[PDB]
Amino acid sequence: VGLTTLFWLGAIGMLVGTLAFAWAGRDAGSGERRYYVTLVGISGIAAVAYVVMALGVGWVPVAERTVFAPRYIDWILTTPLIVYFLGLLAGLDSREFGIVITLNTVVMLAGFAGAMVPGIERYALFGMGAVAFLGLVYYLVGPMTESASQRSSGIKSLYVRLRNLTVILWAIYPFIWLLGPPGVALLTPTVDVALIVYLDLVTKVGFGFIALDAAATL
Ligand SMILES: *C\C=C(C)/C=C/C=C(C)/C=C/C1=C(C)CCCC1(C)C
Ligand SMILES: [Cl-]
Repeated sequence: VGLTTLFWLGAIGMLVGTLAFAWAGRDAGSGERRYYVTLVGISGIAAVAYVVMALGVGWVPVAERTVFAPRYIDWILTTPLIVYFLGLLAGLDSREFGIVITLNTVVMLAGFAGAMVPGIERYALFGMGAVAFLGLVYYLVGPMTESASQRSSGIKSLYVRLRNLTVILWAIYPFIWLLGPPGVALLTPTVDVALIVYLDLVTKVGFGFIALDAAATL
């Protein structure tokens, strides 16, 4: 198994998700459509990013390592969509959406910049993102959860189900970044990539399938 192969698997998984979310969003009421559209964009962007990486593009040499730029472009665009999805589910008002979306962006921009910096100062960027991520988790389990408590029993359950999925799995990315090439480079690129592809598919497509499951029921 090689990087190219892992990237293709990522692209295929994202493509299957995209097609299923677009298809499932065939009917979609005049207000429940925004959810499906977010799911299609999320997995859609990731698919492209992966095909691009698969086609060997965006492999940027930094110091003595490689940085998959497409991966970060993907995250910078898709993570805010996920937050937006949870915000819609939790029923947030513009103000709260703003705070969570900016914290998210700080996390992603910081991780991207840190990866691109060859020197040791890069850990200072990683720290920024990590700190911003804590604030994000705070809003997900506190203020956003409280807000979701105002929605019906089932919507509240879906929100909690997706919230846990997101919080637990997102908390793992930083550890892989730190042990992978960007950090101490303990884990090899292939191992780093294999792990991240699994994580990307679950936090994106699995996340979408759990949502579809809930929708069907209700
Ligand atoms: C494609 C889907 C997802 C959910 C991608 C998520 C990426 C992260 C949660 C990345 C997080 C980072 C953190 C929390 C700390 C600083 C360094 C990272 C950018 C790797
Ligand atoms: Cl990388």
